[PDB]
Amino acid sequence: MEMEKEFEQIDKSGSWAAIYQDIRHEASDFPSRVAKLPKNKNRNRYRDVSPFDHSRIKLHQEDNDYINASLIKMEEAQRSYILTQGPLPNTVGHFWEMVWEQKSRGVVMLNRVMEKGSLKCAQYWPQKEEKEMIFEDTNLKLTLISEDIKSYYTVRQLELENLTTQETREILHFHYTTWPDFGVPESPASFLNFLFKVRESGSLSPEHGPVVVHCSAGIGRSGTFCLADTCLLLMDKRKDPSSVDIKKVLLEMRKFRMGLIQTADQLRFSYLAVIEGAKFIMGD
Ligand SMILES: O=C1N[C@@H](c2c(F)cccc2Cl)Nc2ccccc21
Repeated sequence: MEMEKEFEQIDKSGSWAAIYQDIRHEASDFPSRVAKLPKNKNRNRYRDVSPFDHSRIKLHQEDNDYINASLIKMEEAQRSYILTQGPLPNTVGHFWEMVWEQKSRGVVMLNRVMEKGSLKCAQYWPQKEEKEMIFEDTNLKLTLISEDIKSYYTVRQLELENLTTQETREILHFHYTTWPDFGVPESPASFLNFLFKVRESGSLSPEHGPVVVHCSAGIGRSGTFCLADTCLLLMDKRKDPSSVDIKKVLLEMRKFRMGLIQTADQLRFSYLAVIEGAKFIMGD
């Protein structure tokens, strides 16, 4: 069923809450035993948001290999994403260790450091060229190379140096700065513009490690970003683009990380973004 018609049918009936609860009811449930070990309590921002054991990212160290991060592998679309929480004061070094070890080229940030008057994630990147950051626990150095501030997002070049080997790599940080404190954007135009800027950069492409995506918990806005990208790629690839079922793609992604898409308004926004983005993907 063409999703645009399914959309108007749910909207006229006002059943968004009922569709969303059906997804929550059918979603996968797998064990998260490593996340719940007592040694890991200060590595988790939220007690109710954990990575599944089968899909968690492992840090390459013998001490403690744990980070709140999951590998989402979309077999038919041929895309991989790492979804993670906003780093904590004691996990900023783990975060950049993961970026290094997984060979990522991009970090996608969908939140502000402060929202609703509270801290949603650590200030984990340098704000001035001449004041670099050193992470002594993981032996990494991070330098701001340049910034490009626009109305809806900012792009920057970070130089990450492995202090052990003196190798360096250029990481691109894509920061969406205008998602509202409450609800979802009224139009998906600026969110789709942002997604096409990440794509055009090569960060989502198979010659690199998976893109690292985060918000505060790494499930809501983060969920929206990877669902919209995967749905538009499947509409490009298949003979019948109207076969793409957004609810079935979301349940496949929820086999790899719990809770992706946190509200009925985020589900509706995801439909809107895919419907509007398809009017480029189908030749315009
Ligand atoms: O939009 C982009 N801007 C640049 C950029 C910066 F990130 C920071 C400062 C100046 C510039 Cl010029 N970097 C990019 C890399 C790949 C794709 C897109 C972009």
